[PDB]
Amino acid sequence: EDDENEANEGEEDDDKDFLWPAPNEEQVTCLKMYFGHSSFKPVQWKVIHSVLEERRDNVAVMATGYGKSLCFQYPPVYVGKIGLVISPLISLMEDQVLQLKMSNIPACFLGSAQSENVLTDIKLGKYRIVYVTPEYCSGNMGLLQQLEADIGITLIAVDEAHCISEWGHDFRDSFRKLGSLKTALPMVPIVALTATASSSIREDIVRCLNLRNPQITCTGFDRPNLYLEVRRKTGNILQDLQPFLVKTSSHWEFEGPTIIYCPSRKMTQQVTGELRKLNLSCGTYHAGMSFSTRKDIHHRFVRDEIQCVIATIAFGMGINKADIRQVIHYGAPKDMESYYQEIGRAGRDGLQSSCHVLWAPADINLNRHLLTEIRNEKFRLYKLKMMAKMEKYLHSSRCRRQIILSHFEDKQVQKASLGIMGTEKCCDNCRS
Ligand SMILES: C[C@H]1CC2(CCN(C(=O)c3ncccc3O)CC2)c2c1n(CC(=O)Nc1ccc(C(F)(F)F)cc1Cl)c1nc(N3CCOCC3)nn1c2=O
Ligand SMILES: [Zn+2]
Repeated sequence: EDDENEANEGEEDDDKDFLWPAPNEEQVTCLKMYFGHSSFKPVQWKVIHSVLEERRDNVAVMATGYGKSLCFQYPPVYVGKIGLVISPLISLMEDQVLQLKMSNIPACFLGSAQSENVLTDIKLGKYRIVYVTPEYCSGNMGLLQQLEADIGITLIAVDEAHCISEWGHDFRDSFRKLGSLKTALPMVPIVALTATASSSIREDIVRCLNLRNPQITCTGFDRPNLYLEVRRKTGNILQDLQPFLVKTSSHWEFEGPTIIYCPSRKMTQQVTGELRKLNLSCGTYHAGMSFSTRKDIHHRFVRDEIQCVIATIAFGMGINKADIRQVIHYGAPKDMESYYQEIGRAGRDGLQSSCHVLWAPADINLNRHLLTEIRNEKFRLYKLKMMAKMEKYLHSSRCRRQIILSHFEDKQVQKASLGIMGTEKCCDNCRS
């Protein structure tokens, strides 16, 4: 019988079309053969590609185990070398080793009692994936150095990585000496995994594991407190933003802390100018500004001395602010990936927030003419596909939450979202 009906008339859209660079044919064959999947989710590819091609440290926040294991199991299987998984979760490690064996991936649990059986075979390069406790790993840095020299370690995964922080709710003394991994193995990337989206605990993990410029990702969350809306521009900045404003004592303000993302530096200045006329507490943020001025706006926003930052998408990576009540995209966003990163900064305190896109078909990020100028065929086609996916989202009458979760998240996240989805607080299209 037919197992899916994903194909639609008027589209040749695979999940691979929205990955940069594209997975090659052997990478797809490997994924199918050893993991029984046809495609990578964007976050899975971000982690896998950063490990394989850049040897980059990662902190991967993953709310659940749905789609998690692929990020650290796939790279060593693809290159045919060795990946180490450090975890205190014995039963889960046993379950994953058996699943790998049943997929014809040579994997084992290494510990003191298991060493007589597996250690010689690990040293000779017969295992793709080795699971160890932090206690065992801490007394065997010599072994890891030999495996790096003789085989080459694709990555070290540290699961329950929040256990390294004495400031968290689940501290393990066993994790303390994992700080030595980067000293013993400076060229081996670490993928630190945790379920906690706490910026405080992320900083502790990066410090304690000595991670260098780690790629930070955060997935598996439904974010029921984010309301999504897409609305047409009206041809006038004050006309467009007036609906978001309330008059208080001869000055106007937003409901709460607000970020307005604009495509151009020019537009950030234009929008700031119109809000300044209303004596609204706001500041401009773009790369054309000085280091001190940018640093000042950051601190002032964090201290609630300004209510609104009008910014390019240069603003956001350095802000851990939990009470962002409103994100406005003033102009179509660059693509769905950037849009996802930007709306994800809203309502991290878990209270009701709104994310509005104000767009016109004439917006710079819907202009195909700028993309036709791209002479690299592969990059041109990717940029056109990303613009088309963004345009399809903006134009849609379907649930905005369903579109975003379908693209970025494991299907399990959609099952958790069925409560918020279709209600008055989900999105503009669910309210109608
Ligand atoms: C988007 C990612 C990336 C980011 C962290 C990385 N980042 C940086 O700037 C950054 N980079 C480097 C260093 C430090 C940094 O801050 C951008 C923001 C982040 C994400 N998420 C996930 C998410 O929101 N998914 C999500 C789910 C549903 C919906 C929808 F459709 F229903 F509306 C939309 C989206 Cl986008 C996330 N989720 C929670 N929460 C989960 C629930 O508890 C509260 C925190 N926080 N959070 C995040 O911070
Ligand atoms: Zn909806």
